[PDB]
Amino acid sequence: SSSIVLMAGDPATAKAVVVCVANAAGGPVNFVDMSRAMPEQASDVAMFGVKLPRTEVDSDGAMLEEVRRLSNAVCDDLLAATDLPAIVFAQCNGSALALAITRELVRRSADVRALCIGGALMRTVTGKRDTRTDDEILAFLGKAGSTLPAQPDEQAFFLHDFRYDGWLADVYYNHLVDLMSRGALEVVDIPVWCLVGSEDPLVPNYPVRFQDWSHIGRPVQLVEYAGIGHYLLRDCPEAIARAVGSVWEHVSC
Ligand code: NA
Repeated sequence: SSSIVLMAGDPATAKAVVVCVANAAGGPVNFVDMSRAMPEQASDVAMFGVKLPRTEVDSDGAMLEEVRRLSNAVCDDLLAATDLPAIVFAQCNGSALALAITRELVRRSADVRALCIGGALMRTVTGKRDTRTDDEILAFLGKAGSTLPAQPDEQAFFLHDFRYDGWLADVYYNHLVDLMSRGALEVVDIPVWCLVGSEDPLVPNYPVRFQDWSHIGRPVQLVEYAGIGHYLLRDCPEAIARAVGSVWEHVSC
């Protein structure tokens, strides 16, 4: 019934915690390999994965309400589990919920010290809804290098969850763009790391656009993973665990 799951370390002995939001259509399972690397690459950091219930909602307003509910539930469970300094991690579309979680942690005066986002850039314009067909999505994801299920059952579940996560992230970022249009989005004094595979085709012009994360927090740091595409949790999970360890090192004081 908890919104989070302990995947590595032990909060009774750790020096910090990282709470992790999965890529589109993903969940804690997508972090298994990364978690297995944490004791070696990030010894002092315990790791929680966020469960994505994909609560049914009937409007953009209800989706935003759901983002708030889910982020609040994650903060509830995290702070109930640990007082340790916290790093928030997200891959790709999970960035939306990660931002919400980070902002709520800041609102609660929790000891949140960094935001680390893989394979995503800040959105500064109202987005476009996804009207592609299922075959169009699968062709696009295949070209981008995604892993895709072969069983039609798994394909249907994947496409449902992918469409849901894209809707959630579009609604949340559109909300942030609205706030920014009124000067109502406060930058938080939380450093931001943007981790990008140099061959990632979904973050165009990231060497310049990564700095847009400064609408969220500051300072902003870019780290490039040469030879890697968009799927950092699949193709260099040890490197991302190490990235979390490095963040902790940077914010440990
Ligand atoms: Na990935």
